[PDB]
Amino acid sequence: QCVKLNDGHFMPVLGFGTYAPPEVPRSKALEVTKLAIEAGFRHIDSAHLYNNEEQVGLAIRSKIADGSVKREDIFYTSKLWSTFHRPELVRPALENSLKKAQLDYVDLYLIHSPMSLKPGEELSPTDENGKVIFDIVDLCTTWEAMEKCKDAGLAKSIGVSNFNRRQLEMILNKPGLKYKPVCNQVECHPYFNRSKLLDFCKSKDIVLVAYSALGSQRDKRWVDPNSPVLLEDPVLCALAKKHKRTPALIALRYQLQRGVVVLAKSYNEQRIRQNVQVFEFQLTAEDMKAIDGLDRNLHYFNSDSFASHPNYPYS
Ligand SMILES: NC(=O)c1ccc[n+]([C@@H]2O[C@H](COP(=O)([O-])OP(=O)(O)OC[C@H]3O[C@@H](n4cnc5c(N)ncnc54)[C@H](OP(=O)(O)O)[C@@H]3O)[C@@H](O)[C@H]2O)c1
Ligand SMILES: O=C(O)c1cccc(Nc2ccc(C(F)(F)F)cc2)c1
Repeated sequence: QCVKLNDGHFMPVLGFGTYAPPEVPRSKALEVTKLAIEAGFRHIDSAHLYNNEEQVGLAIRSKIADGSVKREDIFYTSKLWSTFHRPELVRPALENSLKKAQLDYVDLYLIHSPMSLKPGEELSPTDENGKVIFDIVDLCTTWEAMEKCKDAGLAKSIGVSNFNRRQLEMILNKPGLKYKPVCNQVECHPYFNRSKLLDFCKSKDIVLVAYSALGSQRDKRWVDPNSPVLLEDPVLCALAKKHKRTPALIALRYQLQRGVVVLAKSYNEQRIRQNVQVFEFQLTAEDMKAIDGLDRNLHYFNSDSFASHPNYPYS
């Protein structure tokens, strides 16, 4: 149940999303990651921004220890945050992630966002007016530092996240390119199916990875309350009675049947165990056709703050 990445490695088409708001106890990330694995999840998705790589990496040591899994069975992903885009900060940032999670290597290291921010440790640099500070960085140099990380062995694979077609091409069409990005993790759901972006990636043998596939966690910090609730859509709810599953299962299945590796975030035991049931049924071609027409180019992560960035993925 994996896809072959363009570098020879295999990615499990079902990933577990480990992000949770700060007000949530960090101990939960540890617990739920154990649950997730016990449920069947082998693909695990993290980042330095999440502030949970210590607990996630811990939960993996636990499952390898008790004999539930070996390291070669677990697909672990981390992300270089926007404040470490400068070439000299890439590897040290990676090693930092590797340390917290106490791992030798990460199966996948991505560029979290193309929107570079002020170099430093603070993850949200703000001027004296409380405005987020940007930084100008040639993302092609950042990718070079990522390629050195794959050769250095610290990362089995490298890809991008929140990259639009343009920025993506800047990589592919970059001189002396050693490794194409294996994938591009972006927001993707029936209200925002990235039909066109997905098409482009496939021609380049790159894998679109979908986040917010279940409508997002709807944080009050980026998500507008007046936006539609994905898992309450008439078409999805109706198809759910048809196949006698759940709207979340329909959303996830939708992604699988069209060549998209999809992430599912859940800190609830029974909703984690339910999410793996995505492999137990299949929507019809007409169902796929019906869902394909749910797109309203609606991305839940809506910060007009970043819109002012020259690398703002959307335009
Ligand atoms: N690259 C990026 O910029 C980026 C941005 C956002 C997210 N991501 C990644 O994508 C992962 C998931 O995306 P997401 O953060 O928006 O979470 P999500 O996949 O969109 O799902 C969000 C909500 O869905 C609920 N849910 C999950 N399974 C369900 C089920 N079977 N039935 C009903 N409800 C269910 C969860 O509630 P409960 O938890 O209470 O079950 C969760 O709060 C994240 O963990 C993160 O790793 C990446
Ligand atoms: O990964 C998480 O779970 C996560 C959680 C909180 C915030 C972000 N930040 C973010 C930054 C830029 C973009 C984008 F896409 F606009 F560039 C989208 C999200 C990601």
